[PDB]
Amino acid sequence: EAVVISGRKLAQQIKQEVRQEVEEWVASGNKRPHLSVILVGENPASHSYVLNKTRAAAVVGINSETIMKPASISEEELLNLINKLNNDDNVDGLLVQLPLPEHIDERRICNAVSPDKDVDGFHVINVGRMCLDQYSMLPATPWGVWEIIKRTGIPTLGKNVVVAGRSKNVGMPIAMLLHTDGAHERPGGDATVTISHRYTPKEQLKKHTILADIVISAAGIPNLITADMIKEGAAVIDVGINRVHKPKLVGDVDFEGVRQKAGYITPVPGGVGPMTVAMLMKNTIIAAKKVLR
Amino acid sequence: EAVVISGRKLAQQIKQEVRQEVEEWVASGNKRPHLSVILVGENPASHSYVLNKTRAAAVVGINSETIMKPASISEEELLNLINKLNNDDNVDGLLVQLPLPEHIDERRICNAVSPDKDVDGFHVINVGRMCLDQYSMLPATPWGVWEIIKRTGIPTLGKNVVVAGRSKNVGMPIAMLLHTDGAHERPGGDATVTISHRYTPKEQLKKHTILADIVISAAGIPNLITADMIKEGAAVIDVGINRVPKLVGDVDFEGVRQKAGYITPVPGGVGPMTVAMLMKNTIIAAKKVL
Ligand SMILES: NC(=O)c1ccc[n+]([C@@H]2O[C@H](COP(=O)([O-])OP(=O)(O)OC[C@H]3O[C@@H](n4cnc5c(N)ncnc54)[C@H](O)[C@@H]3O)[C@@H](O)[C@H]2O)c1
Ligand SMILES: NC(=O)c1ccc[n+]([C@@H]2O[C@H](COP(=O)([O-])OP(=O)(O)OC[C@H]3O[C@@H](n4cnc5c(N)ncnc54)[C@H](O)[C@@H]3O)[C@@H](O)[C@H]2O)c1
Ligand SMILES: Cc1c(N2CCN(C)CC2)ccc2c3c(c(=O)oc12)CN(C(=O)c1ccc(NS(C)(=O)=O)c(Cl)c1)CC3
Ligand SMILES: Cc1c(N2CCN(C)CC2)ccc2c3c(c(=O)oc12)CN(C(=O)c1ccc(NS(C)(=O)=O)c(Cl)c1)CC3
Repeated sequence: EAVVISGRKLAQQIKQEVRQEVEEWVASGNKRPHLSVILVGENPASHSYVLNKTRAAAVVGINSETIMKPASISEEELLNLINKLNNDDNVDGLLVQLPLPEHIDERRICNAVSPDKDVDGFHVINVGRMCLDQYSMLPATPWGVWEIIKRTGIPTLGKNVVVAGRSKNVGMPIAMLLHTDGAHERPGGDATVTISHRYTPKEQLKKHTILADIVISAAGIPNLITADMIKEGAAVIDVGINRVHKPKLVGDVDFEGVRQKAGYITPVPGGVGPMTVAMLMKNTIIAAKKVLR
Repeated sequence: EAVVISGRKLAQQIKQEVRQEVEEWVASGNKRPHLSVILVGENPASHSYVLNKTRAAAVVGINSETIMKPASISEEELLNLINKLNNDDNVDGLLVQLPLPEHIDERRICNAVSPDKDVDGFHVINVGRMCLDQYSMLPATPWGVWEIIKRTGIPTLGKNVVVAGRSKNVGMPIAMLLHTDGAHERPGGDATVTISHRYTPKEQLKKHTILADIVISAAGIPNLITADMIKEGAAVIDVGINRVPKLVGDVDFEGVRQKAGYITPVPGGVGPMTVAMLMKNTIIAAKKVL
């Protein structure tokens, strides 16, 4: 039966690294790092996430402020805020919680944030750089996924990976990190990767996962992954966060089933979720160092 | 048995489309599209490709000028050339033949060409936009590969694709187009895509290909793909170009030819498509659509 992986524990380790690196930076006599969050409207979940991020900044000694705005705000105004922040030398990282209200174009907002402060890594230049295997502000969730794999010692070079989901913010970047060259400016995983999505037939998913040393699910579909899909010994990383109904939270994996076949697995809750917030703290210290100028 | 797809004829079809689109465009009173090509040094294969480019441009009614330069050119010079051309409102499309010589940072160069004139689609912004399924100047070989698939009518949505190779110019862009959402601003093929590369073991490659309705091969290895890798009735697209003289694909042509439903030859396959799609991109650039 399968080693469960604590993303809670892993994430706290990473936050320890960041805490130290920030104490170092500051005692060297540099300004304390400052993360600015913009939060629009009242998605409950959005609120929760921003709070996750600001707690985390607190515990690692990063200054934060959430600038909160009414859902009624206009795209043009939001660009104005973002522009103030890009220009404020005190602001190191800057991020816009998502999703934004439908009268606001995300892509244009994401491209508004200065790439050097873009701790979500969603700016088109950061996407370009990442897709060219260049140093970039990597997106927190895919980076977290990669850190779970790397820190658990699960090998990837030569191995087969299947990612369910192909979103630009999660699925695609995971697939990008894992298939790319270990030798490149930003090393990849040298895996053989299969991208599946909402039009992969279930028989086809299974036909691929079955061959996989690593399965990574980011579809938002409970029990999308079940033990008959999963090779014996495989690592299974659960990126999904689904609300089932009192109301709880679950992954795209059949946790109970899958841990019978799998060599490793990540719980939801307590897996990838907290890793996301951890890798965001890493990006903030990186941004404060203007290391990737 | 296996339909051979003529890259020559499809490229010819696309050329005719561009030719007509240029006529209308000039007839509307617009400037004639102009393509500038920079050649550095004397790589024979380079010289050859640049000629195929300017020749294509001439048949479709697009003006070309190749600016050939000594291998010894400084990087600061080339960037100065590029900045001039970027600034010349009569140049619609600019492209730098590859490879450059060792003292030249290719990435600094690709990123120096105006994104709006980047007919090769190699600027980081065009790569980014492509990877977000936005409108972009698509790279010519990948777009060529896609066109061979659409125009031949081979289905992709739901279907299983394997790509051999992961280079930023060919393999990766191909994989991007084929797996992404048909509904996005730049539609993709909604297929299930496996990316393989130099650390995929033959074993693993084969277990993936046998499941593939489309195998696309862009690895630069003679006979990488043999009929036992393929599945009866499957589309096999050979992007490879191997100097063994003679020129051969990644695929074993006569071999695969019997099992494949479709196949593309080398020569006369993807290569001509690349030149066609670049004409498509030059007219787009000229129109300043994006
Ligand atoms: N753990 C984290 O920190 C974190 C961060 C972001 C998102 N998520 C979770 O990951 C999931 C996906 O989020 P997102 O924004 O990346 O995705 P999304 O909602 O934008 O899209 C989900 C993707 O899954 C694909 N998909 C749908 N059905 C599928 C199927 N049957 N098989 C394979 N692929 C299928 C779709 O094609 C799409 O690309 C959600 O549960 C989300 O909450 C988790
Ligand atoms: N038809 C055209 O118009 C056109 C255009 C450009 C390139 N090409 C050809 O495509 C091929 C690839 O060249 P390139 O510049 O795209 O890439 P490249 O030469 O830089 O690298 C080839 C790629 O194949 C991968 N690869 C190597 N061995 C492999 C193996 N055993 N199995 C699977 N993948 C493997 C490598 O990891 C690498 O990503 C060459 O034949 C090249 O001449 C054709
Ligand atoms: C915009 C968005 C999502 N969208 C879903 C629909 N899709 C259409 C777009 C993306 C989906 C997920 C997220 C997430 C975050 C975000 O900031 O935005 C998201 C930030 N996160 C967190 O703060 C977090 C979540 C769960 C945690 N714990 S658990 C319960 O053990 O998993 C912990 Cl500790 C932290 C991760 C998830
Ligand atoms: C820089 C580079 C390559 N490098 C390979 C190593 N890699 C490390 C870098 C890329 C590899 C291939 C190309 C190619 C071109 C280019 O402009 O640059 C390349 C342009 N092309 C052509 O003009 C062409 C080729 C073949 C044709 N016909 S055939 C003989 O039936 O195939 C026809 Cl009609 C046209 C495509 C090939």
